[PDB]
Amino acid sequence: GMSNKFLGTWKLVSSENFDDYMKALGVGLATRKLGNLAKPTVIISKKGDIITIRTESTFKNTEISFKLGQEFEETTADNRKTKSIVTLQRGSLNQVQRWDGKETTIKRKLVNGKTVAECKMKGVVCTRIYEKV
Ligand SMILES: CCCCCCCCCCCCCCCC(=O)O
Ligand SMILES: [Cl-]
Ligand SMILES: [Mg+2]
Ligand SMILES: [Mg+2]
Repeated sequence: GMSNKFLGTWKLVSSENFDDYMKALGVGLATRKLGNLAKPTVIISKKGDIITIRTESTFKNTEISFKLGQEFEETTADNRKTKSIVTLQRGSLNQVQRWDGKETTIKRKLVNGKTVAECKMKGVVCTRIYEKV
C-alpha cells in the first residue's frame, strides 16, 4: 500500500537537530562528528511485497528489507541491533526500532515531492529533508 512516490533515490538536503538525536541514541562524540558531516543517499525500492531502504554514505552504509507490519532484525548505522517494524499510517512510512528496552521512531512522509524524515528519541525530534534525484 506504500505510495510509489516513495520509490527512488533521495539525497539529504537538510538536517535539523541530528546531533541531539544521535546523542540521545548514545552515539559518541567522534561518531557524531562524522554523522553530522555525512550527506547520505537513501534508495527505496520494492520487489513484490518486500521493500528495501538502503542508505549510502562515505562513513556508513545500511540496508533493510521488510514487509509492512512484520518485525525484522535490523543493524543501524551506529551498530545498534534492533527489532524493527515499518508501517503505513496516513501515507507516512513509520519505522520503529526497539533495543535494550529503548525505542526510536523514524517517520518518512512526502511533502511537496520531498521526503521528510522525522526522527524521535526520548522527546528529541530531528528533521531531515531529502530531495529526489
Ligand atoms: C548514515 C548516516 C549516519 C552516519 C552514522 C552516524 C550515527 C547514526 C545515527 C543513527 C542512524 C540515523 C538514521 C537517520 C534517518 C535518515 O535520515 O534516514
Ligand atoms: Cl557522505
Ligand atoms: Mg537540540
Ligand atoms: Mg544541539
